[PDB]
Amino acid sequence: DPVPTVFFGDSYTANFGIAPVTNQDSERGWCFQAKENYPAVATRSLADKGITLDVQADVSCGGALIHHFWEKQELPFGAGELPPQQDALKQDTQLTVGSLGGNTLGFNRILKQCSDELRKPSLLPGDPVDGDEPAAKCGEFFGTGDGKQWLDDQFERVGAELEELLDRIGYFAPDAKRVLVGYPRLVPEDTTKCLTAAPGQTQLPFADIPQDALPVLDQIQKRLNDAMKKAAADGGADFVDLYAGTGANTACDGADRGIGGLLEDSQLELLGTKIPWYAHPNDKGRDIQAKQVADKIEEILN
Repeated sequence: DPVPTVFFGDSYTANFGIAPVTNQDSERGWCFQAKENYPAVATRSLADKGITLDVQADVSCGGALIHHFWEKQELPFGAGELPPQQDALKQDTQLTVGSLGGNTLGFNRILKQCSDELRKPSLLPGDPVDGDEPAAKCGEFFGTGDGKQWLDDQFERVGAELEELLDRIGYFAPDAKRVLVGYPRLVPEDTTKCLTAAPGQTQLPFADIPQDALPVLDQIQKRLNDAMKKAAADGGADFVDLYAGTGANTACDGADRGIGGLLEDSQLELLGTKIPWYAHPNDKGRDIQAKQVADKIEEILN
């Protein structure tokens, strides 16, 4: 029995950094949606356990904010405007899975704030929150400064928009089981580990980000995780808590790492260049994602 499914989301579903990309040569090339993202791999796995997903659309795309679910996404450099992701839903859609949220909080703006290196031209969307405040001071800015209230404002828009995401799904695909996928843990409980470069790497997991800012960044990820859990519980959705189980598969777990480093090379080649991971899941991280999601779908379909 086919289970009509829609995959949606941001760079953590599109799996920015994994190549080859789908639609290489068309407008959606700028989505940086790998051919083998967690949705692709989860369908495979499930198929050989006998769960047959009839995938109707996989509209995840890098840089998607929560409201891109209901608004047009503008791709970089004039590629175009993509239709709202909600448009992929059908009345007969029975399963919807994706990760939306990090870009509404502006986890990218928090990384760029904490790093001068990230403040120079890159393929990571966003602007520092306080661009005059200095990179090196970022763990103060967010903990005691202006950043600290900025965060409570971002977190309030997040809570409101996730509820709205969940209600629009409910509205267009009334029979759909909703699966909100969480983000993998970026920084480990023991930050000392980030002080080493990963076997074979020359740059540190988080480049120039002050070591002191490292535990704040995790605090903020935890938070976003609790916001996503809540939103799902209150909205009738299921949640895949990737954060709780990637505690030893962070960006700082050397060779067991499931997050490529900030400046580490991804598999993405633009002219004759590798594009950095920018802290997105790597191959290992993508298999965890796949495994955990496939796990959860299986559970829910039984």
